[PDB]
Amino acid sequence: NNRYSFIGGRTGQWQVVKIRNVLGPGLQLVEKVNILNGAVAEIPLDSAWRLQGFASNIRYAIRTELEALQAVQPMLNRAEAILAVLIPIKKSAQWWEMAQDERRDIFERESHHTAVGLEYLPGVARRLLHCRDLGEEFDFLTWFEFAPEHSSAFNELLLRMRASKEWEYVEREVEVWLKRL
Amino acid sequence: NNRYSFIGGRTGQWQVVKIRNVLGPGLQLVEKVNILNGAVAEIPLDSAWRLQGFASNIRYAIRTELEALQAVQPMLNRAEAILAVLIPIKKSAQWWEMAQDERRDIFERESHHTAVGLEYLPGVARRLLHCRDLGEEFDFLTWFEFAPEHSSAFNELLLRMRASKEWEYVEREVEVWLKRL
Ligand code: HEM
Ligand code: HEM
Ligand SMILES: [Cl-]
Ligand SMILES: [Cl-]
Repeated sequence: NNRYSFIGGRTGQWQVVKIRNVLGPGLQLVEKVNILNGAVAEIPLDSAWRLQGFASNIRYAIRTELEALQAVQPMLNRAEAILAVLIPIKKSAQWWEMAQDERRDIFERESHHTAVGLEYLPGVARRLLHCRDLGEEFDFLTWFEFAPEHSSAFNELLLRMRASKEWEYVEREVEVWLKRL
Repeated sequence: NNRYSFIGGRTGQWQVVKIRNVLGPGLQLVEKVNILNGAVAEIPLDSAWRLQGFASNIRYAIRTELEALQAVQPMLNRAEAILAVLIPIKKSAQWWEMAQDERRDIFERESHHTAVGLEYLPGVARRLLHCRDLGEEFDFLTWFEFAPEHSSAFNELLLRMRASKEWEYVEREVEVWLKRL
């Protein structure tokens, strides 16, 4: 199954440490996030919100970037990676109507997304889910996990991404910080 | 709603003229195709199959290409566009694991998909839907409609595309030919 669901409420494998409502309407604070590998139609009881998305193909990265990533990126579920952060993102209509060279140019040529992210590996593990195509309120679910040593660096990465040209198209962002139970 | 459904069976706005099972397991012949702008979970009565897909953002076209397309491409549902073809396509795992530069290059640099397709406009109208990300048996549903004067041309276009480098990655294909009721 390529589909993943995230349920904020009273049960799950993860404890909510905090939520930061960076841009746009926020998400309700909950005790726990429950993560599931499947679609969930039936909104669980005592649950405040459901996010979902799917794992998909590469949209921007070129072969050499892929090779560079594969050489250093960590797997998910390292025993040390007890902190995680879920970050939903929505981009503007003006971004989606742009052609594929335009978007590519803003993503790497101008914003150096891949080159910047590479500096935070192997400390940081990541997964990217897509959800615009499902009718969701957000366009993406981003997932990051790392050992506590790396929390500082991760915060530094967030402030850099948000200073890029790419982030000018971002109209909605929440940080859900988590601790593995 | 970005989601479109196509049910083969005994009702619909389109009459099946023929089905050609070009490559891989085919689709059951039926009398009609019903086309709905939403999901359909409830497998309709006396229906052989259901295909679905969503409209999405541009994946390969650059700005200059988009501009050429917009100069000439016809709208859907022109009075004279009484013939239609629905063509589901699946591409190989080996296609999907390639990077974004690699697929772009096979699609345009080697195959000239857009340049070739542009020679058949404005006779031919088209819609493109994606469905690998939904877990369908096909990766894409393609939709073409035109007046009968353009049938022979459309047939020439199919044979050109299928000789392309792109089409070496196609592992499943069906043409469903239709007539508007
Ligand atoms: C930690 C190191 C990071 C690396 C190595 C990295 C790498 C990448 C790469 C290579 C892609 C492109 C995937 C593709 O071609 O389909 C991507 C996409 C994305 N990344 Fe990152 N990333 C990192 C961190 C982050 C962070 C912190 C955020 C947001 C807070 C983020 C948000 C995104 C988004 C939203 C996309 C999808 C872009 C789109 O389709 O418009 N990434 N990331
Ligand atoms: C009639 C003129 C045609 C034009 C102008 C045309 C144009 C295009 C364009 C510009 C794209 C890229 C969309 C994007 O960047 O997201 C595309 C994708 C596609 N076209 Fe065509 N097309 C034509 C005919 C056909 C035909 C006859 C077929 C199949 C029999 C076909 C199959 C496809 C498929 C499968 C894709 C998606 C490729 C992918 O995302 O991997 N096209 N078409
Ligand atoms: Cl990823
Ligand atoms: Cl289209």
